[PDB]
Amino acid sequence: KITVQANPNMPKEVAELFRKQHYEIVGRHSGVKLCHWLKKSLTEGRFCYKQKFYGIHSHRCLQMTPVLAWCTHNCIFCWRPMENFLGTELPQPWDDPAFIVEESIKAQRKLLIGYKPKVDKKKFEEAWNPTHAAISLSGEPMLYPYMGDLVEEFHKRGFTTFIVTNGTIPERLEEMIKEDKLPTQLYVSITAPDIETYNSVNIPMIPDGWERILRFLELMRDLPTRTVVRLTLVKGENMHSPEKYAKLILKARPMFVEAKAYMNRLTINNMPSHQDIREFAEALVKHLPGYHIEDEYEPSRVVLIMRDDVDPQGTGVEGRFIKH
Repeated sequence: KITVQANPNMPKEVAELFRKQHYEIVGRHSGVKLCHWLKKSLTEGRFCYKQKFYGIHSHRCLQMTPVLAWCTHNCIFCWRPMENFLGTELPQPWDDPAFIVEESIKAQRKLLIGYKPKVDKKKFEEAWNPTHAAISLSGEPMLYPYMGDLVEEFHKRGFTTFIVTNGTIPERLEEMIKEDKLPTQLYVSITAPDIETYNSVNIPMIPDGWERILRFLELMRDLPTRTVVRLTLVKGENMHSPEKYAKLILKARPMFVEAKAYMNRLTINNMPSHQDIREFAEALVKHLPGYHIEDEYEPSRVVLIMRDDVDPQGTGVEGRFIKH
C-alpha cells in the first residue's frame, strides 16, 4: 500500500490523461513511469541496448522527470498524452529536490506492485531498489531550476544519474557546471541538422532555440562527465545532411554519439530500418575525424559511435562503460 504525495499543477483533465497512460504523478509538476522496456525484462529476461552500450541495467532504472508537461518544443515524434505541451516554463510553486526523489522512489514501487507470476524474482527485487535515475520521461527536464541539486539528491541515495535534454536551456548547464553538480551521464538530443528541419520537426515554442542548442553544445566541450549526442532519426524528415550533423557533434566533441531510429502526422513508414541507421551511421562517421563506429543493437535499430580516445574496456569519464 504505497502512497504518493501529489497535487498536479495543471488542468485536472490533463492530469487524468497522464494517469491513463500509466504515469504516476509526483508533487505539483513531476512524474514517474515504468520503462516501456522493463516489462519484458522482468518477465522475459530481456536486455536493453543501454546495457550493451554502457553497462546500464535498465531494470534498475527509475525513469522520471521533474518537468511533466512543459517543454520548449512541440516535436512531431514527441509522445505526450495531450495535444501540445502546456507552456515553455515550469510554473511555480516548485517542489524541492529531496521531496521529488523520495516520492519518485515511492512512485516507482507503487507502479511495481502491479506485478508481484511469470515474473523473475531476484530481478524484481532489484527493480524495487533502482540505482539509475533516468531523468528523461517527458517535457524538458532542464526547465527545473534545481536540476544540479536534484542530481545530488539522487547521488546521496546511491543512484547514478542520466539526463536527457533537448539542449534549449544552456543556462541550467552553466549553473550545474558552476556549482559542479553534473550528472553521471549527460545526453543532448539532436533531431535537426538545419534550421528548416529544426522548425518542421521540433516545432519550437521559443524563438531562439537553435542558438540556445548551439550554446549548449559549446558548453559540453571538455565537460567533466560522460557525454552523449543522440540523434533520433525519422525517415523522410531528418535523415539528411549527415555532414551538418557532424559539425554540431564536433562543437561538443561528446564521448559518444547514438544514431537511433525513431520507433500524429507520423506514419509507420517514417520508421527507418536498422539497415538505414547503419548506413546513416557510416555516412556520418566519415565526417567525424577521431571517432569510429563502436557497436550496434539491431533490436533497437541503434548504432553507437565513440570517440577514439575512449577505452572500449574502461569505465568512467574515459571508458565506454559506467563505473561498475
